[PDB]
Amino acid sequence: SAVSIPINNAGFENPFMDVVDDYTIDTPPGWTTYDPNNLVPEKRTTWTSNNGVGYVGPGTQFYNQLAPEGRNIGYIYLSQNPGSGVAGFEQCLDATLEPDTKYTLTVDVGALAGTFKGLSFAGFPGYRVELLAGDTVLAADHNNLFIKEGEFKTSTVTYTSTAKDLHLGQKLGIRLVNLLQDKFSGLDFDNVRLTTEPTE
Amino acid sequence: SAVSIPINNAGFENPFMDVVDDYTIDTPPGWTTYDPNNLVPEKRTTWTSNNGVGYVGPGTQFYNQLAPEGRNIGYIYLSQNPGSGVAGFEQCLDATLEPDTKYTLTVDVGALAGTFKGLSFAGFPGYRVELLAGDTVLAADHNNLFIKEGEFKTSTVTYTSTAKDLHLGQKLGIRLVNLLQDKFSGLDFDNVRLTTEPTE
Ligand SMILES: NC(=[NH2+])NCCC[C@@H]1NC(=O)[C@H]2CCCN2C1=O
Ligand SMILES: NC(=[NH2+])NCCC[C@@H]1NC(=O)[C@H]2CCCN2C1=O
Ligand SMILES: [Ca+2]
Ligand SMILES: [Ca+2]
Repeated sequence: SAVSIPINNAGFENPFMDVVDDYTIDTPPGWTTYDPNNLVPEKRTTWTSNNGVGYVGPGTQFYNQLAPEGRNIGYIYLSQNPGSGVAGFEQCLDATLEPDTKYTLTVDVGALAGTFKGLSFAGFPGYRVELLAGDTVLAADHNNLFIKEGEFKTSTVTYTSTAKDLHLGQKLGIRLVNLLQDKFSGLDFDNVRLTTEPTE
Repeated sequence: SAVSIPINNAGFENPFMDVVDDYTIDTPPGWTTYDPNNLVPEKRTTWTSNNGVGYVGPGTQFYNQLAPEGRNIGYIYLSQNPGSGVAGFEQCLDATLEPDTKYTLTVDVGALAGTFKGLSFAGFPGYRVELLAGDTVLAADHNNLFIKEGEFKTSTVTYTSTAKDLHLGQKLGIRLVNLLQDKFSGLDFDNVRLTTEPTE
């Protein structure tokens, strides 16, 4: 009975990656970089704040599972110290907020395990998954799931509109946010899904 | 196995109210007014932004149930227009963040039903329930439950610490927030509970 709203590059499968544990450092297509505190440079480099896709496939050295979906995850890595701000992915949809409708936003959240060239992947920065109408956060899961090194869990965000919602007709949106509340301050997302169902 | 952390005036039962549907307009004891955008006047009046307790007992004209707990609920009413900011209740606890511990914060959220002297109680401003360590929001439920006129639902907020959490030893805190994202822009809370359990 719930209808899916299509999401562009919903599984971070674009771009295609050939080598397990390789990654990009440029915003994945379908998404924009959400960067209210100007943490992410326009000219991207490894080992500085960035986002992109990572190939989590057979033989990965940094996870205890494959990607939740397909080959790739999407990641946001912030090198600034905890407390410096929040950043992540945003996607504004063509779909608009409808009255007497329940929205269900689901996304898998994970993080690296282990260490790399002296940088520990122990610890987690906190995540927030947001459903938007216009620039309003209708509903969000601020860090309620415990995200273990190298593993993913599914976040569920729900919003129910009324017949007189202030935000009716505004574009729906999704944000996937690195809260930078601790280190290691990289975070992964995959398999974004959004459904709509009329209320009874 | 989960241990309760005591909360002062956890059910907004203080002060005691004699008459059903009567209310106070002063901060309930045990709590402070969270008011980052300076919406709430120090000199309180009815029909302006305020908070207090309300007696939701037999014969109430504005609910479809009694208070979730005891006689009273705690409310936050904001008369400013949607988008003006957020405000609510805060309580900072003596308890501090411990390592390898799961925290479970539960609170009932509700709102008035009907109308009063020309002001409609239709609509809802959005809620957020926050668990803090120091000034950090560890975990929050931003408006995931649909809160029907005159009824309450239970919000659950969870956080799991690590052995190296940045915020270990900082005071735990609770915020109960009116998001002022729509009107009618009054919101109720009751029956605040916080438990701790060691992780396996
Ligand atoms: N292949 C993956 N699953 N993820 C790639 C993560 C890349 C991300 N950005 C970087 O520049 C590297 C530097 C070291 C840690 N990194 C990160 O955490
Ligand atoms: N008795 C209750 N359950 N709630 C009392 C709510 C009081 C709160 N504050 C006020 O000043 C009144 C003005 C009209 C609407 N009010 C509100 O919503
Ligand atoms: Ca994927
Ligand atoms: Ca009570």
